[PDB]
Amino acid sequence: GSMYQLEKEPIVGAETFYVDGAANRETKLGKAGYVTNRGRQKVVTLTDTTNQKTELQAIYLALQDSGLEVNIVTDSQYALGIITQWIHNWKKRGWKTPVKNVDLVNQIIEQLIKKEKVYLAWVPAHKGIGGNEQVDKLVSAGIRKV
Ligand SMILES: CC(=O)Nc1ccc(S(=O)(=O)N2CCN(C(=O)c3cc(O)c(O)c(O)c3)CC2)cc1
Ligand SMILES: [Mn+2]
Ligand SMILES: [Mn+2]
Ligand SMILES: [Zn+2]
Repeated sequence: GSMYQLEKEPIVGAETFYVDGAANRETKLGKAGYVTNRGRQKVVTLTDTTNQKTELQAIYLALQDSGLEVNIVTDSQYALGIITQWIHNWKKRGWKTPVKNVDLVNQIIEQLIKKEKVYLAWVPAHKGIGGNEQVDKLVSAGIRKV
């Protein structure tokens, strides 16, 4: 019962977007973006933003620049949770919409329901040479020390 059933496993064959965002509390400066396993990449700079906002902004960018079937890998538990919860709880009784970032999550759900299939997965932030590590370096540049 939702406006969409998110996939339970990654969509085989589909481009994978490793999304990430980072923000500085003291300046409200931040960056959001993605790298994909087909060579794509994009990073945007943001103002008046938060860390949880930039993570949502990266997911929005991934949905805007992807095809009808997309795999999205985030290290943001909040981003995954608030999107999955919004999907799972609709047109039902005891649903109070989130307070903060309500406009951003709304625009994300807008893009989401326009897709064939979407797989959204959480991974812990980690070190290495994988997708989450590359996009982290791109969005942390000038925002936070690595
Ligand atoms: C309330 C509760 O109990 N837990 C809870 C609540 C919110 C979150 S969080 O919103 O996901 N938050 C976790 C700490 N951060 C990173 O560690 C991080 C690491 C990165 O490498 C990175 O690229 C990145 O964008 C962020 C920022 C994001 C996590 C757990
Ligand atoms: Mn992240
Ligand atoms: Mn990171
Ligand atoms: Zn400003």
